[PDB]
Amino acid sequence: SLYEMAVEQFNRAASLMDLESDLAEVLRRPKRVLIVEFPVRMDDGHVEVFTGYRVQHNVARGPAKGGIRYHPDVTLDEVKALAFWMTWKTAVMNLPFGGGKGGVRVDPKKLSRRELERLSRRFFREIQVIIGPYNDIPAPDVNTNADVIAWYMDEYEMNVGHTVLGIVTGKPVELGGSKGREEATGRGVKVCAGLAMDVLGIDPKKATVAVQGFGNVGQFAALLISQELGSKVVAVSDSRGGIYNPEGFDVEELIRYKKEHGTVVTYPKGERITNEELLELDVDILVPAALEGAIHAGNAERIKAKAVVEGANGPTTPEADEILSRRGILVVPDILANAGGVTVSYFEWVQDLQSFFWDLDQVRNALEKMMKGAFNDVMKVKEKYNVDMRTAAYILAIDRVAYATKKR
Amino acid sequence: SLYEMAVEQFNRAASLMDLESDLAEVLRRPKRVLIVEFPVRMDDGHVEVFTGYRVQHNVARGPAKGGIRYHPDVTLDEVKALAFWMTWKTAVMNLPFGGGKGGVRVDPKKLSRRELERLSRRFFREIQVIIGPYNDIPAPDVNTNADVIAWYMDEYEMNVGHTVLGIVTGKPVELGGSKGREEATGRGVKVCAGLAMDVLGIDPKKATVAVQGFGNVGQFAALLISQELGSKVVAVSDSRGGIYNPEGFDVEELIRYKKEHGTVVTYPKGERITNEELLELDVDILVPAALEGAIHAGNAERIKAKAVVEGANGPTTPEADEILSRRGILVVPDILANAGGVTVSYFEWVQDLQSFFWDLDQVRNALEKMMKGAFNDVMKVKEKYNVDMRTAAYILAIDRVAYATKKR
Amino acid sequence: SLYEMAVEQFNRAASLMDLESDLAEVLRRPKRVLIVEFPVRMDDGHVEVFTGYRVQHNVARGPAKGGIRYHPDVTLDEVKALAFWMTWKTAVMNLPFGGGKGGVRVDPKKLSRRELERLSRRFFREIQVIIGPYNDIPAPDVNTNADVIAWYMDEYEMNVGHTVLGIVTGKPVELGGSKGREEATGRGVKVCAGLAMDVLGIDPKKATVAVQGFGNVGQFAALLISQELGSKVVAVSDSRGGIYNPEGFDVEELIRYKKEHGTVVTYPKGERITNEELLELDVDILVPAALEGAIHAGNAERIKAKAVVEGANGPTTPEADEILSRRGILVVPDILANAGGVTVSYFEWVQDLQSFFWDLDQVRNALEKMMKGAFNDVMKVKEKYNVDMRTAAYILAIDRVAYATKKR
Amino acid sequence: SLYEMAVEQFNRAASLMDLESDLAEVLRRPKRVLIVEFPVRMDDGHVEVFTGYRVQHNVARGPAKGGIRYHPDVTLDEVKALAFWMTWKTAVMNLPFGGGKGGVRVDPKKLSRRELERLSRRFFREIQVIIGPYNDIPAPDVNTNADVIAWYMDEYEMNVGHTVLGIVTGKPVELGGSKGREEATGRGVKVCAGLAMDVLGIDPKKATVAVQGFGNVGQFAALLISQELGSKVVAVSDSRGGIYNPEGFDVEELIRYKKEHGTVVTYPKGERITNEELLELDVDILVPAALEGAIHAGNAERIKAKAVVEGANGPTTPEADEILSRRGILVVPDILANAGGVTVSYFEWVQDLQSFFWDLDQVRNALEKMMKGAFNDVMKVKEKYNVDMRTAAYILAIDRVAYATKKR
Amino acid sequence: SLYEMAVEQFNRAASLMDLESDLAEVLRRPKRVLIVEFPVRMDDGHVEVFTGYRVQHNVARGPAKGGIRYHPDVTLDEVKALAFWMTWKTAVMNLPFGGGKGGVRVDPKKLSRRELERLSRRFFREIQVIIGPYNDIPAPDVNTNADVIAWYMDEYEMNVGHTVLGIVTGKPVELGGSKGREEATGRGVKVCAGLAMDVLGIDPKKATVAVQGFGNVGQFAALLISQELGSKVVAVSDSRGGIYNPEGFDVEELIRYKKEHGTVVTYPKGERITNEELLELDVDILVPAALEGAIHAGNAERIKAKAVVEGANGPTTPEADEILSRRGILVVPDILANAGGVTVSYFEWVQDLQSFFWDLDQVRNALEKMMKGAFNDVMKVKEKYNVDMRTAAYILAIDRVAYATKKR
Repeated sequence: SLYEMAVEQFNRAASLMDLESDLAEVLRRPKRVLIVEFPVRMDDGHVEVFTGYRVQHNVARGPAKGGIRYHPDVTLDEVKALAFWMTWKTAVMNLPFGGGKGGVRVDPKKLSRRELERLSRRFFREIQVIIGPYNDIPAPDVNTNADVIAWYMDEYEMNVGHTVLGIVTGKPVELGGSKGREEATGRGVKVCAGLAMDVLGIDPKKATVAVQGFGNVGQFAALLISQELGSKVVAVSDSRGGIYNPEGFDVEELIRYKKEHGTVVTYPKGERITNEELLELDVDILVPAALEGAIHAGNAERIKAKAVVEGANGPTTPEADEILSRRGILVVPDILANAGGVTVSYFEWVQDLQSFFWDLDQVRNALEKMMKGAFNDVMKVKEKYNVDMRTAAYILAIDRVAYATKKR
Repeated sequence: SLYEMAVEQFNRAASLMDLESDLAEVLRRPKRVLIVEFPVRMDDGHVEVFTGYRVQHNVARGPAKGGIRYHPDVTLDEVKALAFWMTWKTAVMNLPFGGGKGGVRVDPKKLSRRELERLSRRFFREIQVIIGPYNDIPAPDVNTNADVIAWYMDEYEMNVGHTVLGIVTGKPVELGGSKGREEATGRGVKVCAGLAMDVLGIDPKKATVAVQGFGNVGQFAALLISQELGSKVVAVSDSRGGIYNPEGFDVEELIRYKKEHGTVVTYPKGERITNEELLELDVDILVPAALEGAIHAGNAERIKAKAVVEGANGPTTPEADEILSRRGILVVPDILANAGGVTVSYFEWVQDLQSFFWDLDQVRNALEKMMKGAFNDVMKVKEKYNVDMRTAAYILAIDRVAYATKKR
Repeated sequence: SLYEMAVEQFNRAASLMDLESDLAEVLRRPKRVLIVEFPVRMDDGHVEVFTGYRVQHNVARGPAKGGIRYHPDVTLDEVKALAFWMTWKTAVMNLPFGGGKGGVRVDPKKLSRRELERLSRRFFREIQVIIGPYNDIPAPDVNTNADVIAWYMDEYEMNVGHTVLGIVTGKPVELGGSKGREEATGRGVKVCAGLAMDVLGIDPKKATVAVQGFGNVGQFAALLISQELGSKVVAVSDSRGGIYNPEGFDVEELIRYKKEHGTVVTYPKGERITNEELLELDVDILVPAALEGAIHAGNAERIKAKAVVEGANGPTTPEADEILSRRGILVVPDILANAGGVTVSYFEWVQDLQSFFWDLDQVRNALEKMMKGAFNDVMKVKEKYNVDMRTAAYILAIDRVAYATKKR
Repeated sequence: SLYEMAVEQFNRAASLMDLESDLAEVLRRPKRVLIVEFPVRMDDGHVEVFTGYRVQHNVARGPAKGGIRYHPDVTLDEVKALAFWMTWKTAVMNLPFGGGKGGVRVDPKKLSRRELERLSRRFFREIQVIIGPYNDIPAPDVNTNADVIAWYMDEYEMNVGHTVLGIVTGKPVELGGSKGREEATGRGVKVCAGLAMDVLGIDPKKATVAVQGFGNVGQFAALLISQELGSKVVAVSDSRGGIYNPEGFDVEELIRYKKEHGTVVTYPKGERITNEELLELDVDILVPAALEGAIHAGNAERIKAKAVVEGANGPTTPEADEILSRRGILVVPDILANAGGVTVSYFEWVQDLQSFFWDLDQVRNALEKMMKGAFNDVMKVKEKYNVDMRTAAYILAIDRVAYATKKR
Repeated sequence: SLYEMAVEQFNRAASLMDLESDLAEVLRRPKRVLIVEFPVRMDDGHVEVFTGYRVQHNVARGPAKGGIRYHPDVTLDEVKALAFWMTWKTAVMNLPFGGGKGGVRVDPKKLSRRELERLSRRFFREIQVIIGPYNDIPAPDVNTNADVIAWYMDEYEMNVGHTVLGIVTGKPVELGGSKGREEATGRGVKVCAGLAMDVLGIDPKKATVAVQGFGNVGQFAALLISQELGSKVVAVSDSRGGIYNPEGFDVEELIRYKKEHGTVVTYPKGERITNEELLELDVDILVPAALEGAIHAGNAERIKAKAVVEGANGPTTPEADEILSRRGILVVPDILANAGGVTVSYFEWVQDLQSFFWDLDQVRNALEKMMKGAFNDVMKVKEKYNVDMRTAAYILAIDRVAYATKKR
């Protein structure tokens, strides 16, 4: 099960540290799970009942924070697991937030804008009881965005009776959102890639990078690592293929091209290569920013990268983890690496609370400052236990939640 | 599954009546399901995490109403199913209530009064979000009583900030409870036994009754059917055996004896008989007030009773239903027959809302008035569809919930 | 101290019954004591700070209930004591109420209607935090009336935001009050006088009564005992003197006369006598409805009445108590006898909650029904302990508050 | 009385300034005084009733702010007095806060961690009515700390229903507290010492300091005055004795030693001296940071210090005041000098409101900025009335509270 | 009608831009209009009923923001219109606020301070339902000030139950107000005058300015344009006349004189001139900061200024607009130019929400920063449509409100 699989990873770090048996049990089970079955009037006039979930795992360190998923395959399990991760993800970044998540079993594609807006409202009204700007602050996830998130904000105000706007994050800038939301995640990855370059003693200008995937994270990660760090993005990949060029790409251009034509492949001035080939390139840093299992048992021994900065979720598998650490390859974990979003999300909530908004430069600095921190905080725990950065991160996280849980 | 099994029974009556396809779907799924994992400090000092559930099925006709279960085998499914029934149960009785239920996976026997009181509080605080005197009014179920219910009421007031006391039912009389709570269910069964006697044209004084089981329901049903109706309880049964006496028993005495000595068996002036034998006695009315399946395929053809007033839950099985109706034997369904409890529970909530308490005679009259009603309301629907009383009851119920669901 | 003096009386009955030591301590100390110092703009333009108290003694059995005192000598102590009594007073009557009281150190006489209204509001606003229709429901006491109580009700609504009217009792009938408020107390005394007559085996028609005092309680007690019971009020008394007439007075007339001319004395057809003389008359029932200590050590042995129904507060002293019981003279205690007011006050609150008002006949029947009850409930406890009715009453009271305190 | 004694000090400055008679009366009496008697289940199982007090003196300028005291000798009086001071203390610092205080008559030493946590909760629940993040924000006092304060915060959330964390101050950093809490008070004293040096024309490097006492305040005052100011701490004292060294101590070391061994005495490289001796040393600045009355009539004439920066409460007595001012010795009053705590407490509340936390440097700067200010604001009023700094501070305070009281 | 006249101006810009027909309709009508008739006890003792209005036009972008008017001629119409403007005014400044306004039909002059305070409270209580720190934040307008505004704040807290202070703006600094309130508007005008000097390519030191009017705005506009910008205020005007002096005035002195003697006229060292004459002076920038219609059809062709910065409301008429733009004379619109007030008001509310107050320099910088912004944002839209700045401003405003309205 998706959940049990997560609890396992937790249990591991739970041992490396002397964590009270019973205390670990409360950190394991989630505080609240709300499942709702609500009707929605479809455009054609017939009513359709939908299943929705909102899970508040842990709240010891603050109000639950986590996105909402619109997928036809979403399951209580999946949600629980994702909520579970949020708890630690936020903890490692050191944010006054807890961990939660939610979703509705629905395929947005077969629903009209009117129907979506409708479902989006009924949902938020159905789970209102459990949420609030000081209890649970939803956010966009798969198949949801600033548009859906704005309907949420609205529906809430209409019920609550006054402007809240701190009830959800990821809202359009003109409606209480924050600047730097888009580049968030990428900038985070960049900050990490640099820091790793440091621990590895590599020179950002002389370094070469390979980014797997070219979505939001991929693009910005490549863009900023290239511009601000000065490294050479020698290869990027699409959902189709990849392109090489030891001379270095011009991410700027590559982006436009990726926009114009469905993919980065076909792009001239680039030696076509496969995705699995990219993962094995001879580069300093490899940023897996696409699908899971990218780095697995099969290629674990082939990776020549000195550092693997996880831009996506679960890019590398447990087995690959072991192999990679054995070979002494630094692997900056996702909970830390691609937490740049959750971080800028905290800023949005903050900016909202005081109805005063910071400009880009600030959001940037703040983001980089906390990334650098988290990185180091994890680093220390790493040496203190001689474990891999991923485990170190879970320990640090499990630590903070426990202490808070204890002090209360 | 326990739930699916109930949905089936519903689907049946759902067909006999022209019920909008999509409307039925909403009546099928439950509105809210809340699952909580809360810690509790055990006497010895260690913390133990427990699982609790509160389910609000339908609320169209009023706030959810249903007890709380303390059992180590309780499961989401079981709760959902039980909640589901409450929806129709209250509906057939015509009470301004919805349907809900809840429970905690715990064995009260291995917990100290201090620990119980503790767990009971933490629970009620954990599900507070979903309940209220106008949202969900819990009540005692298996392994919970006026004592547990009073800790509930207290804990609530301490949080809410003022005396509520309508937050839960089944409280001690001296703390906002209602009179006639004990004899409630039994009196209900009595009222039905009598009414079944009328439509059948039998004379209450000349009639003879056989009550299977001798718990709360059995005793009072036997007691009141004997005293107020004037019928002759010719046989009653224990969890061990049964006793016959065509002359007629003195329920009054039989009760004391049942108290003094663990059972009714051994009781002098009574021809010992088996439980399965009792079911086949030659009496006018047979009140199965014990275990389920009592009347099944095997004995279905043997029952000589003209009327079977179900004092327990599911005494007679589906197959037996068919056979019994085929043979033309009136079978007053449980949802109606043993709903005298839920009914007196409604009055308690009422009395509480206005902090004014009625005396016995009132509670009685009110109870009897509504039973008589429901009975007839069901009777009508029966002729209107030429179905058996049980089905008639589910139709009447499914009808009321739909209308309300429609009007809203 | 006034308070300690009360605690003593309590401690006595607390012993006669096996009451857990620590449980008795909580029943001793009061839950809440709020003291406020608020300014008030006087007519002439200068501000004057006033001291006000609101004390919620016990609340186990319901929301605190008790009047507000406007006196220049009121002290925290006095209030505490009075609140303390309310707790038991309501408990013996069996009302879903707790015990509270309050007051403001001010002499209404030196204040203009405008200033009073002002002070009355500022006060109620200052103690709002502690009160509510379900927390603490003030009422009129010394130097406060339906007028002051109405300003209270208003000020509350203006703050709360909606019509409450269950926030205080003793309001004008046209503004949420109840009928039968005036005759309340007296009717109570009447009911008791009659009941005392029963246990004593005396005939209501043949009986003779002597009422000491002629205020609200005195008049109505005399009026109703005469009209409804048929007894012969042979003597009544003023703050000046008294009048005898073994033939029997016409309370109806006596009332008018008492209105026209400052006193009952001077009234023709009446043999003038002193107050202390009245107490010793040779009558069946003596209703001390005036000042305290009326029946003390000095005259204790002189009283020839078979029953003393306390219409006032503390008419007879402790020593007199002993002597009287020794001599076998039934003494219906005040907490029970003159509780007819608090009782009709409960009804007012009830009628308010459901915004539906009962007519006189109902209020009467309800009042008498509960009086009869309380009387008997006390009677039983009396035999169970072979103590005097006053003690029996405190036990019954202390019992109910303990049980509730325990169940919670 | 402790209270009347404070009112006297107030009355003095009340005269020096033309303060409306009646307006002064409202500033004299406290707005709210809540006294609670609550039970607590002791480990052994028996219940023990405790007495707690919460007093909101004045609120005109903001919500009441003040710590909670756990002592067996605490009395309503003591609390009132302390609350009274908070009102002016915050006023002189110019903080949007009012004045309040509270305490429970209990000896924490005879209670188990479990019992304490229990009592700590029950208390906070009992005084919830009167407090809130915008009404009254408690804080730690004598015998209470971040641990007790965190149980408070928790208990509140559980009742309120959502994360507050601005309900109390002095919480652990990881649970909503603020950085710089420890060094707070000391840094304040430091800032003053410097400002006085300024006014006295002394050079921070050439100056010599003597700190009486070595608790939190003493240590940090000594540490920072030494490191940041560059002065020479020539003597510090314990609850036992003191140590001299005109060469200058190494507070850094002295602290460790004070930790290792119960006292600073015994510490080598230090000429042992008595406490009363320290007070008379020939130094520029003397920081009485220990017990009250330290500087009294007896030694008043002996002090050779040019400036006395009160780090504790009431170190110097009224008589000593007169003498000291007569001799022309600058005496920075406590309300101003040791208010660095209340100040950092305001920041904690601020950081909480916007759920964004500042880092040390900020908390420091903010603290110093306001201290510098308050100092000067007081300085001005001093010249405008040619009174001593203590009186100047009370005037400035009484002024601000009056203006606000007036504008409203 | 005042309202319809405003709707027209809107409709104009509404066309220049492709704005959905129906969307424009919602932007046209105001969301809420509350009219109240409340009594007030007059000093002499008689009650007088008053009429009050509070109008929430649009709220899409935030809570309604707008002052309160005390005038005997105020009408629903006038308010609606004024509210309507606030909506766009805040929108162009880009403040998280909506649009609202209110007023009471009363002449303050005939009311005593006591009566005013009274009325001020009753009013605020009557419109409480519609306002809040997150719904509608009143502010001072004609005939209301920090004093009235403080009675508002108080009355609210007394009802709400806790300190708010974000409920209204324009409060006294010592009571939650902000610094820089007075110079606000003027500074804004200054910022604009400079920016215009820029687009026109004029040198701030060489430029000459003529300010019509000498109230708050006029004086400060003149003061700051002179001191900070270095331009030469060659003429200012009173409600009587004006004074010329090509050498340049000393606004500093001119202010004192205007204070001492009722007007600027009579002031030596100044060539007296008429108001209509001033408007035609040969200066670079003309700041109409007095009455409306100042620049109309009649003088439209006479104005020699290269830039007209509207310090007042509607100084120039529609016809004059056309003529002025035709002649190519830059006209910085009022909604932008004299919005410096609303802007600093936003800051006050912000500072209040986090109970942390900024110092002058901050308030200034923030103000100038946003003014510069709005100016440019408007400038862009101006070129994108080749319309006059006033229209550009309305488009920019109508745009932002629509987008928000759409996203929701």
